[PDB]
Amino acid sequence: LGINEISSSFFSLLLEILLLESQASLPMLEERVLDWQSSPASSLNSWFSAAPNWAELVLPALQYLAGESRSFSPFVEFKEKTQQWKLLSQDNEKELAALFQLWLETKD
Amino acid sequence: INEISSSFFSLLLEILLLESQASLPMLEERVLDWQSSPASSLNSWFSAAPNWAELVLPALQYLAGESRAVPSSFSPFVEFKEKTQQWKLLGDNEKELAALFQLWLETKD
Ligand code: NA
Repeated sequence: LGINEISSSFFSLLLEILLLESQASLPMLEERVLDWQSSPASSLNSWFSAAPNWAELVLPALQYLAGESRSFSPFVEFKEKTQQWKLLSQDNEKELAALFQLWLETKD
Repeated sequence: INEISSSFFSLLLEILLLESQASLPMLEERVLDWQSSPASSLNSWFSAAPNWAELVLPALQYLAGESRAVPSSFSPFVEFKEKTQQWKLLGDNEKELAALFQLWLETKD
């Protein structure tokens, strides 16, 4: 997320961090999101107001993106042996945006 | 990493930050290639105009202070040097730029 802090959805934001890291732990993704949400410009994201604390939603977003919610195709996987999240965003943003809204409607 | 920016104004200033200096046709070619990317239409403000590259000059002239629809405490974000024909930034303004962008949208026509 170099240019700026603006992404099409929370889901695309996560997958954009993962494309750059290639692999990443949960604690690292959490810290990246926390730093990201503290930046004044991030509230310019149209979906930023959909939750009060985005860092805390990193795990449940990843699990949904992994297909652990309940034919969807997984965007990420977690490997227990390495404790790393991996990609399995570009051109999928429209789908991710739709899936994000669905998750927001269905999660709580 | 994606073609998403908070406003057309922030998109223009981000292209200037990298580049550091740029000509009008350079900026116009960059915006043309941007708007032709699929990802670009994801910008919430993309549809506020049908052709963004054709608005690069008036946008820059707005951000340069060459337009009267600006607040009293308006400090210009860019300048154009005629001797060089290059646009440059003037040395965390995104929220202000978003608001200024809407001001421009509302007042330009
Ligand atoms: Na962006």
